[PDB]
Amino acid sequence: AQFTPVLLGITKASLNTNSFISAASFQETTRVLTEAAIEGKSDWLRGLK
DNA sequence: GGGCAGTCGCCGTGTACCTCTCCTAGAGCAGCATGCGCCC
Repeated sequence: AQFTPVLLGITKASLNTNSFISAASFQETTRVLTEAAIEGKSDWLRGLK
């Protein structure tokens, strides 16, 4: 595959985490929960918060 | 066809604690206690 490096930002990088529980409790609860429900995500409870 | 550029709508905006008040809805329908008129 090909790729290109990117520079994200403090709030864009924190909304792309692997756990939907930690992202839902930060900002934009409804959009995050809707996307997680559509994708059928699961959370394995790693890290604080 | 291929757009640039412009516009519109949604998201976000530090932490703990103390005191005073007002409100849980509002209109229809029937029961009741009161005031006043009536017949003896």
